Amino acid sequence: KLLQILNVRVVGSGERVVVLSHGFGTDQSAWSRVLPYLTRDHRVVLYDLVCAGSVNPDHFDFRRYDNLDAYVDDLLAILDALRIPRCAFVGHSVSAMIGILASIRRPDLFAKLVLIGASPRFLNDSDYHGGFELEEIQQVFDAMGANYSAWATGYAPLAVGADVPAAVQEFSRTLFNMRPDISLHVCQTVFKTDLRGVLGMVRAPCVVVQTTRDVSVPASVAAYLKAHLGGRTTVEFLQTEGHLPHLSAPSLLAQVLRRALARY
Repeated sequence: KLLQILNVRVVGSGERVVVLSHGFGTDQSAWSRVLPYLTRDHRVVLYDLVCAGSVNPDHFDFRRYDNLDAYVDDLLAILDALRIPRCAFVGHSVSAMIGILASIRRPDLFAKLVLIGASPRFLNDSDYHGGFELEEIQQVFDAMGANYSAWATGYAPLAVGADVPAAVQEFSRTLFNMRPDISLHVCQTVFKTDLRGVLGMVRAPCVVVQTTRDVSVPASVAAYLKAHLGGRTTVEFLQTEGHLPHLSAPSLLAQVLRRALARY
């Protein structure tokens, strides 16, 4: 059931497998523009997180998906159902956290991680800059609960960051496709997640994709990830602004993805 439930699609050709895992407010269609740069050389696995608007809301279990380990379970179950013992994994935002956790759970399964819009912790801590004070994100959660449409309209251009109207429109499309209570819930789950303690346990090589400015990811986070991840970690600097380079700068991003996924 799982493969149909999370809209799993496998495209491309080859024995080298790459998983593309999207972030909050999008579904797998967010990968559509970078996808042609990968499918000649790779077998590409796409799926929707259970919280995506493109997934039947009937399947969203608030109790089960109260932590990211439940999302990791879905990812591993998909790869097991597809009989894929080794892959590269590209994760955006919450999916970068899912990827880190998954690579610790199953080290031999993930040959390489590519992390986009990525952070081990979005809340500030003493001297650790995550990007948000507790009070800041609580204000966001208040706004999301009070009027989701109004909040979403305001957030979309901030997330896209660069002045790219088409990307703002497209991100807004899938952001509005989410049921507001599910949206709030997944955001809360992300903001109570703290992977700093386990970064040292990762052994997979890792590419961290950094843009010039990300409303949710301070510039210092990439070097922090490089410093504390336990595998070989390279920061790739993308010369463009925003949290969603696969939507707003797919050309810049695809060439980095090509390099990162050429061999693993």
